[PDB]
Amino acid sequence: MQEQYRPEEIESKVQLHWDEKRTFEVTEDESKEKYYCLSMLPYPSGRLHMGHVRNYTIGDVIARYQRMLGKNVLQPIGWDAFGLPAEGAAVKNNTAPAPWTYDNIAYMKNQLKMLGFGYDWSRELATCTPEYYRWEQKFFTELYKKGLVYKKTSAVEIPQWFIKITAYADELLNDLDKLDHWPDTVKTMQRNWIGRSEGVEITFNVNDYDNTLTVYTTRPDTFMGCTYLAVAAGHPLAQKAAENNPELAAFIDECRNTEKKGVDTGFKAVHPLTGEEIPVWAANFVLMEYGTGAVMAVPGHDQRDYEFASKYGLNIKPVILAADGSEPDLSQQALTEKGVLFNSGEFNGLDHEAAFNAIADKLTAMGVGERKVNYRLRDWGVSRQRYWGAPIPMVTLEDGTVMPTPDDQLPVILPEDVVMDGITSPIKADPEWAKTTVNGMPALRETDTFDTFMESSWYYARYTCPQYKEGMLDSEAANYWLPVDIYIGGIEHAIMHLLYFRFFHKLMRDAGMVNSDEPAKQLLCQGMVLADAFYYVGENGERNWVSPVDAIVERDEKGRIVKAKDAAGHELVYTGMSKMSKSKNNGIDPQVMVERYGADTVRLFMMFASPADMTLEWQESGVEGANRFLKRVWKLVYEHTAKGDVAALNVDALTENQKALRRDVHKTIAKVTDDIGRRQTFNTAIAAIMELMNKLAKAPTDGEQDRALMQEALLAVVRMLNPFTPHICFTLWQELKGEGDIDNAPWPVADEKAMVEDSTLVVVQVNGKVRAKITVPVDATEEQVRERAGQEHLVAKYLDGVTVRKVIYVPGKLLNLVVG
RNA sequence: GCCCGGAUGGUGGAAUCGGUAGACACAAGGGAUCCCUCGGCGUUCGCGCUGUGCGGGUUCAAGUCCCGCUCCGGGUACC
Ligand SMILES: [Mg+2]
Ligand SMILES: [Mg+2]
Repeated sequence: MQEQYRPEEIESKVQLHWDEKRTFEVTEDESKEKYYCLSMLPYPSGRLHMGHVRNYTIGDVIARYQRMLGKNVLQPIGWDAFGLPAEGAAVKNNTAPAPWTYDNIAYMKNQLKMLGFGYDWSRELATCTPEYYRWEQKFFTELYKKGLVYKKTSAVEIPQWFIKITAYADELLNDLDKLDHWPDTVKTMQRNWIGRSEGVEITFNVNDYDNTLTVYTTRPDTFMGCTYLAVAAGHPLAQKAAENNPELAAFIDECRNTEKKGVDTGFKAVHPLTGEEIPVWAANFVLMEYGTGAVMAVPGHDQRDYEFASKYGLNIKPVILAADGSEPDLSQQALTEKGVLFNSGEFNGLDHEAAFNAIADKLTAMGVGERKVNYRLRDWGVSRQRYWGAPIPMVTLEDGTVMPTPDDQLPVILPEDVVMDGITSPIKADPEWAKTTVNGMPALRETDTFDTFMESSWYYARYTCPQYKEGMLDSEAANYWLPVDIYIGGIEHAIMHLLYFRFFHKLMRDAGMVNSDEPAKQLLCQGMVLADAFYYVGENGERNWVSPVDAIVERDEKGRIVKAKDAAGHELVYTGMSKMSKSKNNGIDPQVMVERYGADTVRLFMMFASPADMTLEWQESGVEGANRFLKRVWKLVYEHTAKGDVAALNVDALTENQKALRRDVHKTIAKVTDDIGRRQTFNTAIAAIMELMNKLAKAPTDGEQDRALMQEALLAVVRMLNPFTPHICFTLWQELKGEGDIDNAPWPVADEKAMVEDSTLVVVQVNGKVRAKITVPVDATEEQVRERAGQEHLVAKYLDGVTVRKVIYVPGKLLNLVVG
């Protein structure tokens, strides 16, 4: 062995072994239990950030641990490669988006390798390649024929392609119930986003108006509180009035260049229950796109109605009682909560549910109302007027009929050799590209490209069979691996990507491509990486943000930054730990850290400093501790193997000291296993390993037996540490002369017999307060425990002239003397 | 507003089952890369008092469980 740990001498050698042996490449093997461990695929922006490194370290820890458990593990990697940032960059550089992207892919890929992430590289995908995106093109045309795709003019205002996600709203909603291993926060977020609403539509007569007006409400129980109606600016009635109302016309237009504003239509509606005439306004807070584009305003009870009403001097009216039985104070604001009705005629004293239903029945029966479900979820807009994305496989024939691009004209290849006049898509500015021909007779092909959410909605499934032509998926491959066992990414994608891929999975199931309802069993959302942030105020009053690496802090009595400076000698203020930014200038580059300390150090810190799902505060000094630890592990292994082979261990003959140490070894194995496998508290896992290593370094290494126990302990630690720091462990495994490559060594299992105790610790309380800890035989009787607790001066002096009233005893744990 | 966390040393945090609080690490500081000290106050060095945001409550026993309070963090809404 070499005396120095030198990651530079070890990491690339091990990495190259992994490529040469294709260690992490896997097939669909039915004799083994599968495990699919998936991290969210990176966008090739140019270089990895600390988010990626934390995300992929977590995945890799799991993937490696699961392999050592004897499972067949898929850990795939890929590139979500279309998108906007390349178009602006092709521009700011000489280049085109494709070559820029491929350059970025190559560079980041080399970074992922230097971190020793054990991916199956034979499954690598880059989504901007025809070999990938042809398949979403083919699937689009299929979805079209299914009745799930349509074209529509709509606001953002332009013609767009939509996929009908609303057709699966109730499945997307109900199936949240099957996802116990998704975090609540994410689930709630998809509920809210779907926004399933049970309500009542209520139609009014209007006075000098030859139609009726319908509103949608979720609170029909408050109907008697309705003092006016609000209609969206795009409402037919508001546009009607606006012909003879110059001021209204102004408003139907000020609602584009975008807190309450409105204009009176002049129209009076007739409330159906009261006969009372009420005013219709156009209001800026009424969505034309949801419900009916109009509301019954109840300002006593909805906050937006309240603010609109008191700003335009409209009647506010209380109709729901206070929580406590009393009439409510509406002087400040709307009273929001459901409660008992008053001020509502025949409906007085009814509570929310009984009232909802009484007032709906009555209105249904007068023929001016009906129950109604609405959804906040709108259909998914998939077209972009952008160049860098998959072309949309649709065609307009010269006669005017739209249809899918024919199967023999697929894939519709987007061309990569282009010049950017960076403001028109090269496939738009040249009028030849659009030109094509179907069945003879000329045709114009679509020029919009896919929303980039389109590639990231199905990649996880394509990883199962990435080289399969003949189909989007190989169903036997896909069904072997799916569903994903753990999916690891940020919580920010909750109602975008996390929703699209569930929807797409069900799309693929319904085309007979997969046989399961949901794509992923567990979602783990890893916290943010934060760094320290500093700034000085310049002569001009402007805040200049200084990188904490450039910061020079000065502690105090006890640690505590009391004053800091940069090299220019500016006075810095410390704002704490915060999200990493360009604004705040506090980004840490993982490449610098990987090259400073080695990857194992960087990984070990990332996994140690904080639980997967809590924020992680980057510290250089914590990183350096992780580095020093690896050196202490290296040293111990070196001093040990320097002495050569060991005799076989003899378990029956060990000292009480030797037995205690061996028991710490196997208890650690048990705790580390539980913490990684079941709890997923990787930081406490690592802490147990360190705790154990501190004890090992202090143990004797001279006798045949001491040395054999060390051999065992080291072989166990090196495996336990391997999912976090594979390069150093792979190496030390060899040095210790373990069987084969560490990547296929079995996860250590704790030996039940080694964990048995001969003695135990019993805490003695006197009236509930500790006064001693005693070591008694493991099987001492209660009487023996009381007698020995008594012999302890530390106890016996809280038993002087005072008498034991009763005693509480938990076998082998606690004796509580109640006194006295 | 709403949902969701959290509060324990100088800092980051542990404590799963109510029963040895503060593991592990950093920051120290100090001593000839490591062994050590390290919650606060006092010490005769064995401990003693005190202590997990503030009020209660249950319990022989609360960081842990229940009821208020006060604070902090991060998401999010004219649906
Ligand atoms: Mg934890
Ligand atoms: Mg406990």
